[PDB]
Amino acid sequence: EAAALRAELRDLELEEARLVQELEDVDRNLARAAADLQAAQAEAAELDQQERQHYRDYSALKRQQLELLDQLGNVENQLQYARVQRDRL
Amino acid sequence: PEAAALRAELRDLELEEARLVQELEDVDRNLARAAADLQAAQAEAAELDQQERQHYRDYSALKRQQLELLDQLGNVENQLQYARVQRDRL
Repeated sequence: EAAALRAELRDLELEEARLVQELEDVDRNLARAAADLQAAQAEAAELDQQERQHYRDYSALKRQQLELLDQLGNVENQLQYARVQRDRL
Repeated sequence: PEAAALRAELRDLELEEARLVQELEDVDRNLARAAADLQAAQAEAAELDQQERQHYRDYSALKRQQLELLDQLGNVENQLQYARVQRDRL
């Protein structure tokens, strides 16, 4: 009568076998989710790169534009001086 | 008189200023275009961030689930270990 212990062992052993099985399902499900995340992450790095390229292009072009505004400001100065002198006549 | 040299310096300056205006027009077009390219890539990334977080949620949920199931399995293992001792004692 001390082998109800046997039945207890059987029950526990199947409970474990059932968990193991479920764990197998969650594992291959976890693999599929991690691959989808990994892919999106890579896509995100890529986008970061495109963004950087467009921003750096803008910064560069901005540099050009500030210089050109300096040059233009100077020509405007010389235009102002020459037209004052001209009017002096 | 001197006013011939002036009318000429004015012609030259008006010519240079004009040219720079052109250069500036070109630079500003490429600028507005680059900013727009940027805005588009930032919108595309935003959409991508949304998807990325959804996949992260799914992955987290699976992960939580797996630790859940491993815990349970460890609780059953605690039981099986006890019965195995009580059993081996006979």
